[PDB]
Amino acid sequence: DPILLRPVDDLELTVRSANCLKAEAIHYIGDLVQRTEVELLKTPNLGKKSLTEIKDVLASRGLSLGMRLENWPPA
DNA sequence: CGCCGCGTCAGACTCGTAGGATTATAGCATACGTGAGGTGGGATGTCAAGGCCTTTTTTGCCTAAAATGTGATCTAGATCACATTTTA
Repeated sequence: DPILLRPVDDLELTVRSANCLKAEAIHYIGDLVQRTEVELLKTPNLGKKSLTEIKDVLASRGLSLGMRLENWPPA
């Protein structure tokens, strides 16, 4: 999709969550959605609420978590 | 009074078309200011690490306390080929 290929700062993320993302080598939103929730919760600084509001904003702009890709990355 | 001469003053309306100018003019010296150039220097703006507080993420922990396991003893369901037997 045209929205697979965006950096996450178009979502206007937060500093703690941003540190969580850059800390975990998660580059593309296609790389985001291929990651699973429990693969996030165990990670540093990602407990209750990061998952809450990131779930909110992805509920806003029409996508969800944990989805599955194929032919990734086209780069 | 009544010419005559001279002078003043208007001459329809909307569109289109082209580019366009020219002569010759003394010369050098003095001395002064202003434009374009340097130039250190306050001062502002940036970028990378640290101390105040609350919130957040782990994470102790606290005791109610319901749940998860132990296994031998049963139980009330469940079958199948033969013998009719009923109903549309």
